[PDB]
Amino acid sequence: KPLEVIKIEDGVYLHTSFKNIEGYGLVDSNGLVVLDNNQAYIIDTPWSEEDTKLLLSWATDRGYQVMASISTHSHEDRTAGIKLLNSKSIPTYTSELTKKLLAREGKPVPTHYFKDDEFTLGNGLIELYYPGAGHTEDNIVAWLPKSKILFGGCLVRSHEWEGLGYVGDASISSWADSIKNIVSKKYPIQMVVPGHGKVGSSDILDHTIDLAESASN
Repeated sequence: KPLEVIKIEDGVYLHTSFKNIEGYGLVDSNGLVVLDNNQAYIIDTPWSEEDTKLLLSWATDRGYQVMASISTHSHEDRTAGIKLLNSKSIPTYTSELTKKLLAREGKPVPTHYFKDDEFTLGNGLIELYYPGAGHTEDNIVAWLPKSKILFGGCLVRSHEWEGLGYVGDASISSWADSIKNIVSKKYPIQMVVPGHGKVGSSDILDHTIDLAESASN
């Protein structure tokens, strides 16, 4: 079941890839493509090399030049495409921590990484922030100031979920404070895109804090 790419605001597309788990069924994973004229930036690669190449043809068939990708945590749902993008001399970015985790697990690493808790791509198009551990030790978020989209990735949970889900790599203790760190940025959020499931509003944030503060005890 192939990549889907759908418009969700001007110059912002939601890309969704799928995995068929034999005995369970189909799960999905979300990234974004962000356009600035004919320059494209990918937030999270698709979940396979094959879906990443489709995403690459989606962009190049439209006359876009993919300038970069940024992966929001070290796991394969967000990094499967890094080797392929590296093979094509499109710059790949992660936090320094995400880069070091990939290296430790023997995985291809990005060609670029940022050291602070804050980083920007596309001359202000994408603002990246490390709010603290949550779903994973290294999860970051992306704020899109024009469209007022917050890409929360796996650090936020859609309303389809009455539970935080997998927590093996989680800091359950710290996951609520990391969200409150995002709230303190005081972003004018109109939409929140989760790593899995449906797009919602800023409400997705309080909703995740609750699944979190709940699980704390």
